[PDB]
Amino acid sequence: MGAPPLPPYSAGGREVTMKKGDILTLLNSTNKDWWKVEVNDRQGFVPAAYVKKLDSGTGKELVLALYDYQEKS
Repeated sequence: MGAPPLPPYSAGGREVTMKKGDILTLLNSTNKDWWKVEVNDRQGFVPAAYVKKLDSGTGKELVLALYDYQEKS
């Protein structure tokens, strides 16, 4: 809890629910605000500002969520 404000623009499509401490499979990071990952067998784009890559020394490209977020339109 206690995450920053969302960006002005938006990717434009379907997203994926993320929870604080969840490991989402990084797919695309072309954007510095929206990162496309896969969680709960679902692919979508989430705000990187809410999550944070996890590379302590494993090699695999995985990112951990910092703040809980849920799709809302």
